[PDB]
Amino acid sequence: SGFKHVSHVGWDPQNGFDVNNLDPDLRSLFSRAGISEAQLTDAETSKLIYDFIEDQGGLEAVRQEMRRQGGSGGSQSSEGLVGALMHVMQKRSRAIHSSDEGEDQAG
Repeated sequence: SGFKHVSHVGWDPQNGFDVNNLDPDLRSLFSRAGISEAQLTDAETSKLIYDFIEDQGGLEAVRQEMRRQGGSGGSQSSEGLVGALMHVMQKRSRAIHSSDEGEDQAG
């Protein structure tokens, strides 16, 4: 009782997620959720993101469910876990993968 469970993701905390070597199953999820590689490579967003894969049953559950979520209802896999992750992404409060070229909130 009270045992910990580690998900075999193998993501980097400094570099972020290996979007360059991510699986078409899990990588597709982030895309469906409107998550750009910039967020997958961000140490901050990377942490909250991969953590979601743990709630979905781990990396194995993602690729696994992605296959199971491609038959029931419609046919396209996305209407489900993608909805949850979409919320997790909102856990940043103001995380926007944008570039400040000359903006200023204060005026």
